[PDB]
Amino acid sequence: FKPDARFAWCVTGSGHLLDESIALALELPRADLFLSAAAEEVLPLYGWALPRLRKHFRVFRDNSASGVPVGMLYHGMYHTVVIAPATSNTVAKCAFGISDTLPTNMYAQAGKQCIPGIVFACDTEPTVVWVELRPRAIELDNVERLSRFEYTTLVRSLDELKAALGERLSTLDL
Amino acid sequence: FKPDARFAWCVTGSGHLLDESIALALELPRADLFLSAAAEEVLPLYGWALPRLRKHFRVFRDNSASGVPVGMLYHGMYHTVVIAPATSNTVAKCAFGISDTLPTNMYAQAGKQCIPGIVFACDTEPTVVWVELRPRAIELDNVERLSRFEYTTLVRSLDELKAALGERLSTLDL
Amino acid sequence: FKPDARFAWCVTGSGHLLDESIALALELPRADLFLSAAAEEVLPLYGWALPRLRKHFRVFRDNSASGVPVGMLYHGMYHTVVIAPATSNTVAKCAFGISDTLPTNMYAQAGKQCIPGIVFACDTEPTVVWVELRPRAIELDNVERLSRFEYTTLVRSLDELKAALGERLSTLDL
Amino acid sequence: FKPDARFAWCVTGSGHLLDESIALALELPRADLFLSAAAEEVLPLYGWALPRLRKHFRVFRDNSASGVPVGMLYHGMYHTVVIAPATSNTVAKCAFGISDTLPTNMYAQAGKQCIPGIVFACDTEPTVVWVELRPRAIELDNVERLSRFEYTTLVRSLDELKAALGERLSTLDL
Amino acid sequence: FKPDARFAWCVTGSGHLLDESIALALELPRADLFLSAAAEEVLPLYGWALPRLRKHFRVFRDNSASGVPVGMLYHGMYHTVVIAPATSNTVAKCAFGISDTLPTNMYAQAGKQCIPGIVFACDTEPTVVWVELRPRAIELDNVERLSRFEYTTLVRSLDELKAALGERLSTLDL
Amino acid sequence: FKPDARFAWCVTGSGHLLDESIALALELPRADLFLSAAAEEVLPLYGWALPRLRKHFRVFRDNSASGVPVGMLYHGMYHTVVIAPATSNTVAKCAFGISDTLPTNMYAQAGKQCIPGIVFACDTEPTVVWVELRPRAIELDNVERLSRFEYTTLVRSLDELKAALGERLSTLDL
Repeated sequence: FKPDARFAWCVTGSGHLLDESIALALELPRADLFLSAAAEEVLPLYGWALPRLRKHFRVFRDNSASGVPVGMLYHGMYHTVVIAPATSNTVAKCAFGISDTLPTNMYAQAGKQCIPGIVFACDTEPTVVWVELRPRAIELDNVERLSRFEYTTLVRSLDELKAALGERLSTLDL
Repeated sequence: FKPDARFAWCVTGSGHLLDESIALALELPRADLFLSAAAEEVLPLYGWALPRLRKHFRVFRDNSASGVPVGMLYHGMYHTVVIAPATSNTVAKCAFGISDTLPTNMYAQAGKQCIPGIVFACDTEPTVVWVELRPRAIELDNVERLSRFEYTTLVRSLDELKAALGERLSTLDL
Repeated sequence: FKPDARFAWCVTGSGHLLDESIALALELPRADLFLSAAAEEVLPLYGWALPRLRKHFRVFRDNSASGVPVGMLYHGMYHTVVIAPATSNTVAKCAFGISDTLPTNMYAQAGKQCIPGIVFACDTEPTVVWVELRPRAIELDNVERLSRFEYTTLVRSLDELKAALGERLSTLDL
Repeated sequence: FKPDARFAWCVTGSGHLLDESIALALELPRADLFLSAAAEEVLPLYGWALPRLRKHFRVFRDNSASGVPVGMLYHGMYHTVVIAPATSNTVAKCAFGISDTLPTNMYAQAGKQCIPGIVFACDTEPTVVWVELRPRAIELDNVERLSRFEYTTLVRSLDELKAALGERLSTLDL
Repeated sequence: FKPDARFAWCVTGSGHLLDESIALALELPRADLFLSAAAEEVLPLYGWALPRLRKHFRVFRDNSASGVPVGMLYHGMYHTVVIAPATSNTVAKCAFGISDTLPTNMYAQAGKQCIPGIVFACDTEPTVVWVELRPRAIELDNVERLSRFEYTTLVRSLDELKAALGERLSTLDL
Repeated sequence: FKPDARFAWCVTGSGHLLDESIALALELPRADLFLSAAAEEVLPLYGWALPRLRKHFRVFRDNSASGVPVGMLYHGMYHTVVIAPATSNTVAKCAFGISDTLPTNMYAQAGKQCIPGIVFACDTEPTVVWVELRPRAIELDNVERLSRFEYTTLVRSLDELKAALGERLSTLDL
């Protein structure tokens, strides 16, 4: 990749640990943000409206069915695709090779170019919202499927994400 | 759930037995309607334009990628999610844990909260339209997959739907 | 089918061998074009803007969630559904019975009516763009799945597409 | 069969979807009605007393232990035997080769002459009457047994019946 | 069931332990009698002509092919169906889901409503009449089949019948 | 248990998510703290010296080889034992039935009385400290062993702990 290659950090429509995910992206030396349409609606509700995101990142929005921003992968601008947080919906689509959103398109094209992907499946354990949410067998099956993809690291916690980003930086010597 | 909890009755883009499905929803003491985008285009063609639906129900439309109406599940307003009629497309998405429409989002969030779902797979037998439509192996495989989900009742006829709604009311003492 | 029945030639959001695919469609005596939303954005970038397409074909665009153009299958206007080129995304959706685009809707309704489908999976071998793209295991698994569908011919090259169209014409006596 | 061969439409003692079954028989170009003794008692209770039936059909009644009307099969007057609705009792008797009623006699003699039979097992899913009726394992086992008979099509819904009649007409070119 | 729900006590054409069976029915707080046609001929020969039965019970006779008395099950009048004595013929018909008599019709409709059935198979052991009667393999196979039915208790002696009735009363709190 | 029964919240010598664990314990209506000797040395280094702990909780310290505080379990004062955070060392000792610290003694005596235990194994995923820590096979084997104990819930994240505490409160009606 280019010397100034970046992280392609994709965000999906989950408020769960959304704030902490963006905080992690901020610690990265160079990352651009890639939003699904649902992320664009959800993020403002959790403190990350587009004007705020744009103060800290270049932001690419899902305003093309084709996923026009993905052409930048072909020129070596991104050495890594991250999805954090990754909704069950996005984990599902990734696991089955569906790419009709910007984050799922970024993930599939990265894999076809053997560019590493780190996926933070944020909905894989019982959680409180009080109301208890529990992942169904399909959520667990999809996480297992996607974790078997080549060039893919699936992580299930913030700590584990932080460690995978750290491993990545270490490999790239950044 | 709350004492005045309702049925969340989702409608997808099928005209098949659509009229009879809405007739069943009308017999229910309290139900709100949740439409996919395709349902919104199809329903008028079969006698159920939005103005007519709104005379009988509160109607929620799929005008958010995030599926904003689904937050109402968290407060115990819906004791049951119904999808009737359910297109093969929606049965597929449900079966694989994809939730990028309002009905498939309602179904997945219900399941994560252990709220029962009743799914009327209306395209599972040979039918006439004359032209004969026959479900393919994938339609049959997807129906079998979804019927194995926890908290899910898959029904293949109007009679069977009516019976599942009846079982539900009996459990809730309504 | 009707005596003047046509090919329903669907196009998806791939520039790969797009030009040669349209060239093949032009050689056909009678074919209409059916576009996904992503095809509509991609085609202009490769020399096939809508005004140009409309000089040679009737063109149906994906401007309904329901897929309104598909009703024409019921009246015997199309004796064959073709998808060429077919993105990995469309092959995936076809393979799992998802139909939320015009081409995937055309393919599923055709199959339910036992109308033959020919699918040109254009992303199944290593290719150069220089950058090398390689299909992942999921792309290969999805191609294998879809090739097992009834009434379906999956082809992996232009030559093979041309031969399948030729076999079809021979059967229809055109 | 003769050029003016008909459907032999048998009716058994079920009120379930009885009205809709007779409505389907009315749409047929040429059909005669064959009643069990229990059908003769049940039909009036659901709007189809003999005087009404006789306005629309030739009606044969079960007033012989031998089943005298069945001799008409031998002369090619009936190209198809239909049982709709078919009680669990009749499905049972058919499945085990018992023929001591007019409809079960018509079905067995048809099969021995390789004349196709279409059987509408109307009691195979949970239904409401409110009271819920659920088919027992024996009802389900008997439906599975009878569906394996040569020259037999077992259908489990009105839609499916309509489609089987349609397939039949198409074969006969009617 | 209703507070004043009764036993539906069915009688078949067996003189074997017939007297003792009626004696048991008399001990029950509330039971109605349901006769097969053969019971109606046999009972007088063993001391229980209709006038005598009618002094002690409401008596329903098999004077409809449809089995008109069975509609009373739908309104919760009977909390239990009993067949005592049950001929091998009735055990056979029950075991195979045939219902062309009033007792076999009562038993099948009860089961479809999940109303418990108690069946006294009175011909399952060697007995004297002197002449020795021995049940054949088919009688034993049919008893084994019927005993596996849901909601069914098969008993092979008076003592065992008395105990099953006692268990039933205990459950109902009568 | 007594009406005013409490949580027995045990703390071990881990600074990892220690702060957040104590924050969770603070949200509980009634909980006492039980410290290992290593917790007593570690806690001050992460902001929770004994004087601070004692402002918010009754605190029991590991100042007996016998584990004298554990006698309070016998009188129904604690309805639940929690270990959070639980070091790999404590998970190991628990998994093998060793109880030579106050938290491992509390956990074993609880289990012998069928009092539920919730164990937060805080060292089960790759984490950063930068230095990466990765659990060895023995840590993973021990977590699997302990999760199979009767009356035990093993959780691997804060979210999951919060949910298990919530499930517990719901059961106890607190």
